[PDB]
Amino acid sequence: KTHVQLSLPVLQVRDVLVRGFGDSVEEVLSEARQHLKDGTCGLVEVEKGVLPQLEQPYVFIKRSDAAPHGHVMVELVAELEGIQYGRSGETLGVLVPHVGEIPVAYRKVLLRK
Repeated sequence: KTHVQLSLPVLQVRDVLVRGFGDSVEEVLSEARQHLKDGTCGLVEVEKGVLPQLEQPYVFIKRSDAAPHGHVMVELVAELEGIQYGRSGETLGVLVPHVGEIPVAYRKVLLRK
């Protein structure tokens, strides 16, 4: 399947134990896709002061379309030193490894895989 229905645990930035996926744009996109498939991926909603508390490169989920079965269609865009790799819509948040942090909510997405 080109798309997969996922329910992503929304984490508070100060709870996050592993604050990024790795050290290159290609590694963070790779690791993000692997964690999404393995159900070990969390989502941090972007506000003032969030991104400086997380590690670059960043992996964003961005709205790719205007929502099957409640699930917003999203794709991955990485960012390193103000340059993005990918072009997509509005940010739904930044992806991080999930290692058992208690979420505040769940975000239903349809991920272009």
